[PDB]
Amino acid sequence: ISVRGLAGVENVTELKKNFNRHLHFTLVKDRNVATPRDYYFALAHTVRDHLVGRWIRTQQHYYEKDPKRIYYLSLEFYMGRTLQNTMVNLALENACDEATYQLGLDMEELEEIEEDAGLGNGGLGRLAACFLDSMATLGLAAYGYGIRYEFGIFNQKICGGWQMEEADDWLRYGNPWEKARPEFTLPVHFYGRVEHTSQGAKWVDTQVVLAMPYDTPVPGYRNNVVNTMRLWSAKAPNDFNLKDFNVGGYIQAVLDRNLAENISRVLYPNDNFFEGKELRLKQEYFVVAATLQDIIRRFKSSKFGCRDPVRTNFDAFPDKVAIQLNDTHPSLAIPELMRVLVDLERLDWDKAWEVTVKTCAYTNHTVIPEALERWPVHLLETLLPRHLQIIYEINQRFLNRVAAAFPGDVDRLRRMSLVEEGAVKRINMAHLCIAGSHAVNGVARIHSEILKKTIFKDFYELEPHKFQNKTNGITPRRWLVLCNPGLAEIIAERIGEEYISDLDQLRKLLSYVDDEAFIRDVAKVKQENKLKFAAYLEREYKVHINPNSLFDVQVKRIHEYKRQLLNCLHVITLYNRIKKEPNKFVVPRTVMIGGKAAPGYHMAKMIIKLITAIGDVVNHDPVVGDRLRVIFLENYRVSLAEKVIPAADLSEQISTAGTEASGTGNMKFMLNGALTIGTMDGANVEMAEEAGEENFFIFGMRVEDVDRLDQRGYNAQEYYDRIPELRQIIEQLSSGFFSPKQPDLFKDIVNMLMHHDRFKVFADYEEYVKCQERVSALYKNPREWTRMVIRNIATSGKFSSDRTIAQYAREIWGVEPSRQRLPAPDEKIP
Amino acid sequence: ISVRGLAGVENVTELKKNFNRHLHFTLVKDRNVATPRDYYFALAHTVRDHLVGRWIRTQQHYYEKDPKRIYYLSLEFYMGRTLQNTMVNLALENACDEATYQLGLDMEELEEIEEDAGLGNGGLGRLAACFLDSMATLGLAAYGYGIRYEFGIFNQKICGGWQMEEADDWLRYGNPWEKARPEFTLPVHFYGRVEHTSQGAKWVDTQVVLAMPYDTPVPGYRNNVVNTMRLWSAKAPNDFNLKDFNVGGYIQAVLDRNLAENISRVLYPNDNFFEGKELRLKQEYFVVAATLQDIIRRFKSSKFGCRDPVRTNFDAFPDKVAIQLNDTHPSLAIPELMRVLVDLERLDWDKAWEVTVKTCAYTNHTVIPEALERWPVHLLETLLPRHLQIIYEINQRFLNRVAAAFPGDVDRLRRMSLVEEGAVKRINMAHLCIAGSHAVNGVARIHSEILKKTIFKDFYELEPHKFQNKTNGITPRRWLVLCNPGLAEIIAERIGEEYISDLDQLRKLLSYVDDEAFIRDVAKVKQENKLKFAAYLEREYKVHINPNSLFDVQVKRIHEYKRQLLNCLHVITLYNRIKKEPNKFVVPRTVMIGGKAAPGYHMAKMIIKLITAIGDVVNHDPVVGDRLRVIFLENYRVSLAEKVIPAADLSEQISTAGTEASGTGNMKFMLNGALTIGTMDGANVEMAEEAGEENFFIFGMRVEDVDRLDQRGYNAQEYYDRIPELRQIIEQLSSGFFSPKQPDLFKDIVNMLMHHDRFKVFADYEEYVKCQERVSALYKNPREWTRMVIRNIATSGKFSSDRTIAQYAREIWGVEPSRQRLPAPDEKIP
Ligand SMILES: O=C1N[C@@]2(O[C@H](CO)[C@@H](O)[C@H](O)[C@H]2O)C(=O)N1O
Ligand SMILES: O=C1N[C@@]2(O[C@H](CO)[C@@H](O)[C@H](O)[C@H]2O)C(=O)N1O
Ligand SMILES: *Cc1c(COP(=O)(O)O)cnc(C)c1O
Ligand SMILES: *Cc1c(COP(=O)(O)O)cnc(C)c1O
Repeated sequence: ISVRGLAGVENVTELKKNFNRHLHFTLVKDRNVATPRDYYFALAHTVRDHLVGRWIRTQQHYYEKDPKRIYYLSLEFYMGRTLQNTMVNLALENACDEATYQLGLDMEELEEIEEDAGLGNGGLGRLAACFLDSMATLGLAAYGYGIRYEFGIFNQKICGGWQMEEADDWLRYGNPWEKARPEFTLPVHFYGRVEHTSQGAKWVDTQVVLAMPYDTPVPGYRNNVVNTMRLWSAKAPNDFNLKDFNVGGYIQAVLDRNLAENISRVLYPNDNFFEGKELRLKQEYFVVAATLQDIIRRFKSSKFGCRDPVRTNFDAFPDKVAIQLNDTHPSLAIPELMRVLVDLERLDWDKAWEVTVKTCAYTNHTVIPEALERWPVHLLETLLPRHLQIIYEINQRFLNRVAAAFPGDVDRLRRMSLVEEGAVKRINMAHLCIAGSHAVNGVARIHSEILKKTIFKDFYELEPHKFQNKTNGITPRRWLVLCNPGLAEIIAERIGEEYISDLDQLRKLLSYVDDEAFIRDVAKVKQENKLKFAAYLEREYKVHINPNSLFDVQVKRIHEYKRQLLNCLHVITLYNRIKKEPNKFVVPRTVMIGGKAAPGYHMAKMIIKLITAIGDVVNHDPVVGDRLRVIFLENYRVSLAEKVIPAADLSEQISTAGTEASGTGNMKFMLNGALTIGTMDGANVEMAEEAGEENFFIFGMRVEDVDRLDQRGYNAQEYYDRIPELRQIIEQLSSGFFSPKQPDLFKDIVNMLMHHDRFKVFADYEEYVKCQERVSALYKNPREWTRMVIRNIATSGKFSSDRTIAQYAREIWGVEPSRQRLPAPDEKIP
Repeated sequence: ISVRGLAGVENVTELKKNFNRHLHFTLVKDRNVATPRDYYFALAHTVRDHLVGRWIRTQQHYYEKDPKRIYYLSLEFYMGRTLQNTMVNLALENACDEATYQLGLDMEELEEIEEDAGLGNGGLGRLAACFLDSMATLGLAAYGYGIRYEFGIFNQKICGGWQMEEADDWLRYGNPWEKARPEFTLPVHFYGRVEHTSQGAKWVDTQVVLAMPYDTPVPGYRNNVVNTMRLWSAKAPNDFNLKDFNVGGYIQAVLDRNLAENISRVLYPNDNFFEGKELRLKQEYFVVAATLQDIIRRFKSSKFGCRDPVRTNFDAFPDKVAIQLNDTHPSLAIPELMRVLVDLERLDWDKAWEVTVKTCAYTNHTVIPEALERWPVHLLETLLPRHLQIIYEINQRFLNRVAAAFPGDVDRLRRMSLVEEGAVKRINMAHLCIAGSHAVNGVARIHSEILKKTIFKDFYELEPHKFQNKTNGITPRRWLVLCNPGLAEIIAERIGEEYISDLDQLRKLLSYVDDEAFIRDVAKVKQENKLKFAAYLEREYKVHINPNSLFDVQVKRIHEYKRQLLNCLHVITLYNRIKKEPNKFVVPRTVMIGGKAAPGYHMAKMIIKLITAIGDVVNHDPVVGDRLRVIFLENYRVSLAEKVIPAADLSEQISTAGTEASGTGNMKFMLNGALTIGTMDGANVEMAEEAGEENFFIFGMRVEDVDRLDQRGYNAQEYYDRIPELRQIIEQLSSGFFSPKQPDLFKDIVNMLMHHDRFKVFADYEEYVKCQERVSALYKNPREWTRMVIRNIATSGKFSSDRTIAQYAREIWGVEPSRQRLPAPDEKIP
């Protein structure tokens, strides 16, 4: 059937009875009233059963051996569905497929019922998920720590061409994967004030919110290792949240508990944008405060909570603990770690600081200013008074270090301050992370360099040793084996299976680049993938597409810097050219654009309306026929990504050079047999460098060109004046060609494009369509297109998160990865 | 060990492995980190396993045979713990005891970990629970329908002698008994307006709240029948509760979902008191609207949703459905049933009314005015506009019936109206229930008569056939076998086990009234029970009592009509007499008073402070010694009741004649070997009538005496003037003898007692202490005290809820009870 494992005689039989056990005893249903949803759950529970055994021994193991522990703090974990992934990592896919078949059910139909764990916005959240999978696969004693939002990223609905947001009640029917651990609930404080008494400061008169942990298992790939992802939930204490007496109402007191519990209610839907709301800050401290207590508790036990030097010496803390900050969201972990060490454990400042810096590491994910976290002091002042005092003290000492290194450099001092003066004083979380971490890293080579040359230049001059790079990657398991079993099979037919946990081995495929059979096969799976997607489209969304056309897709969050608008201009151009010479042949294309716009991002929501507007015109023009279709992919999410990417021919990664930190969707497309048209931005540079620029469609300004243009000054009018095709499009928008009933509907877009384009869309227009012509040319030559594909796929190895994690492990955490199978799952009950 | 069933070889082995299965796979724990709470859950899950098989066949059975269905609507279901009760009804107690013993655990210690299902205030809620157990035991196709509050009755804490309320988070660690059924979620409407168009009225522009059902199994006693208790939970729709666009904030929209979900958040803590809050009304319509849709759906399927006359003829509705209204809380079911039938199904008014009246039955639970539900019209007008129109129409037609029966009786007309004029117009829910039901019943003979003679006299004259009586009862399973296995064993040793489901058989114990062995045994278990309780007291609450003294206990909600105050006066009297003649012998007593006071009931909270105040003085007077102890039983609840009642010697049921509808605690004490001192009120009358007045300690005014006194006019001063002992107590309170630091602390109590005692406490004082002397006299003669006990126990049979339910079944529902064992639980998987 494929290499989804063995469909053993004994195990298929075993699976079936357990499926029935759960349908009866767990779901309390009988075959006569069970619905597909019930069947999905019976299975989920049956599969979940197979990894609890391993989960328990893994955790027990780490307790015995006591290795250095890795704590990945992130406010986002974009997990997606987990049924299939679990079957794959446990080599259960074929057995389950067989068993469910014998039970008369279609496993695939059941998998579609699982809701997505959308506790993330996009790239940042998904990276965290891929990392977790890789850390488990590499045998690291790692724990993912986050917030268990009851409402993840909103579900996107397109009404009249507009995006409509609606709550994502992913827990409505329950989550068979998590395990509530109410017995490990911890308290978290807010507000209050600071008392300075005799021997130390005291954080007093605080409001308490409880943090209840929920554990979700993270299985490594076929190595019997199952790590843990701990998500915190906010719960109100039953005392003060009722006990603070003297009139108000008993009923009201109980109803008001949903005020402390609102902390973990919903994820903020912003991608690459900072919103200074109190609720957000509360979420940030919540996950940090709770997690740290859990980290220290585990440390106090270790082998110190037995003997060792005997005396809670936190000197070995950094030798046993490593906490990675996914962006600045969990930045409060630094001043919080100090608070505990200094205020509670009573360590001297300097000893505490040394420990803190040695255990903390920060990862930066963007360079755009509006995404940078700068919290107003009055907020920190009210909500976390002691933390503010600690930050000021950290700042004081840090600046003193600077002054001593650059005597007289007074401007440098204000520039590096963690505190920003002005309208309102703010705290620059990024400066905080750099100062309190022993390593700061970028997510792509170019991005990392930009940090050193630009944004954090002063910091780099002060401590050049801190700065590193760790190019992002993706998991070959979910992003290849899971979503594209067809391609994975033919690859395995030639080079084996060892590449799933050693993607570098894909290079061996280079020697089949001229293989007639392979070329035919690679081309076959892609054709099958396009047919399956074209079907899914009519199934769930309804209104036909042509599977023979070039599948041109751009899927990622909607942003001005991602330039979906640039993609739009090309589409309209294609349309106009066809309308000019109707009977001229052109390579058919189905351009698919999908992504979510943050609710408050007006421009982004305007662009979505534009895309659908274009499709309304283009898709109903009889002269165009099936040569050009414009489709907006609704509710783009992980599960949807697993469907389009494998069916894509052309991957669009066209951000303005220097704005996309790295990108990961690009990597997903490269590994699944799609060719990339893009700019020298983020990881695109390393991808082309890996596959050879001849096998990539690069175009547009490089970073330097962008800067040159900024010195000069960007004037869009020039481009409007010198390019008729471009002018023609702008006037079409301006006159309502795409919005008849509302002629001025797109005035904001035009106005912006002509007068305030921060991302110079026009500057890359010419080189973009020219480049687009080159890909159409190559598509006309199937054999050569496929050979170029084989060059990309065979060379994507470097982009596996296993590589990235191995680097973090060695160069930052100080731990050695291991592909050693944990001693089976075997029963055991001590 | 006892008759808690057989500890079979095969089953104890089977139990143990399943216990382990759950500890591992369900709880995801290993023996090395498992805590008592974990062990309790492993067991709970293991036990729950044994009744899902029976649960499924029971429900399937009712689907095949299609009998008349009984729907018990109540806003309260005071369930308590359910582990032990389930073991008892399934004959699993000894096997589980053995198995857990072999696993090295103390079952009793684990049972104490289970949280109480406190979804009730007191008597009314507990009755519902006992009924459910009896309906299952009698093989009725009955369903308990209610609200799944996430916060039940508050947990009571005594701080400085005062009651402190704190949220009862009973779901904190989960509820292993319930089964969420999100797939059966129903919509419920609120607000909106009424459109009258061509063919009918339409309820429009309503706000929607979803109702999610949760099923809890209700096992009959050893008959393999497992009925269902369906509790609704409020859930917000994800559309409009987000989709009603045009600014407000996406985050705020999501946080605001906890506004529609507040409906099922908390139970109103009022007992015998009406609070006209909108939230309460919302809870009432919520449970009614959801339940009815479920009732009709089930009906539409029946055997009509196949063939029959073919044409949704609701003529057979009453032959297939019976809905019992537990008090007026679910009264909206009447106008709602009409709404559906008339508005949606399109039946003519008269046909709809005939059906409604024929399927609805109302049970009244109190006669005090402040407990009567009278909803302001402006509230119904805003929240349920169509229902108001229906009520007015029901009223119109009803009054027309009255006018026709009593021509010219204009005062009768305004008296019987469902609508009450005055300050604000109100709707008398009680009048509504009488008019729309085919039967109205009281809960005790005297209470039922009072309804006919007083409160509902006019209604009785109009339709004398509607009025009946159904004396309350309690379940012998939980209230005897479960809480007093010792007494149950010795009874079974002589007369067998058939009495557990046929309590009348207890009469056979009369012939052992002179049996020397029995007398010794009955006396022995009571001594063991008192020793166990005296221990529990020092264990969990700490501060000693004497197990040789008379256990004088009064446990029930705190009310002015229950007269805990009268009990207080006696206690102080005993104290004063001892202080007068220290070296005179008196029968030692431990008087225990416990109960919860509604948060807003100032007087009730004042009485609690008084009780503790008395104990502070009495319990620390060296001259008193161990002859007199005053203890306030904290957080009285079902689980606590199961501990005190079996250890009680004297049961206090001293309400003012005519105020306690029936009472059930009284019955609990009678069946557990305690003697009763009380007034001729509620079921007390029937109890003494059953055991013979010579075996009861009756005292005080009868109902007639109370009325005579009211004609005359009640003046407390008289009693104050003629009784020195009484005067002495009042002046002690007035001068701060019991409240040194705050001398005027009890001025409200004294003031009330002297000037506004609605329950004439003073009027029964003399006869009460005199009577109390008689019980002390009898306690001095162990042999005779025990013989009188045997007379009570042997004669309590009539007070089993099996008797009550059998009467409801035959005289109201039109169904025949059956003690037929359902065809085993045996596997089966069709
Ligand atoms: O704030 C960010 N930064 C992002 O991080 C991702 C993972 O590092 C990068 O691949 C992406 O290029 C960057 O924009 C991202 O997707 N979001 O939301
Ligand atoms: O409103 C009432 N009515 C009550 O109903 C119980 C069950 O019918 C009766 O036994 C009790 O006497 C009556 O007060 C009760 O306990 N509450 O709260
Ligand atoms: C991988 C992924 C992303 C990131 O895409 P980029 O192209 O790097 O912005 C965002 N959303 C989903 C659902 C993804 O799977
Ligand atoms: C039985 C019971 C009641 C009712 O007691 P009465 O004496 O009838 O008022 C109230 N609370 C609990 C916990 C009970 O078990």
